[PDB]
Amino acid sequence: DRCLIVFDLDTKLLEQHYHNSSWRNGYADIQRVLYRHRFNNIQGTVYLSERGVRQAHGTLALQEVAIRFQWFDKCVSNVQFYDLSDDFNAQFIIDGVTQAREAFERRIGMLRHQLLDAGLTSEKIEEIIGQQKFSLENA
Repeated sequence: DRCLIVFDLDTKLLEQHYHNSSWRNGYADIQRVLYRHRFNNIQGTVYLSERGVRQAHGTLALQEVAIRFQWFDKCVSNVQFYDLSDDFNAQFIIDGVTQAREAFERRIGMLRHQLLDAGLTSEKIEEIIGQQKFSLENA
């Protein structure tokens, strides 16, 4: 109900999950949004919440998109927040946090000259950044 709709014959599992929720409407609400996304049955199903996309899961969905893609990990490192878009496949969602990373690689640069204006050297500007490995909350 939070991330996706399972539905299972186990009575205990229903009483527990489907005591204040819906597998049927939940599965309606699968379609209602895939319809909205102009989803072409490409693969998988998409499930939004009461809110839409969430900060948490949205970001959780990213760590999935890293299990699949290793190279994606730095982007997860470099992208903690990505405000998704309706009528856009996961495909596109992957290009945006790259776009985001690159952007965030632009913000690293500015603090790197703030270390050129500090006194550090060319190699040291590149040092302090990779040492902390710090990234913005809503990067």
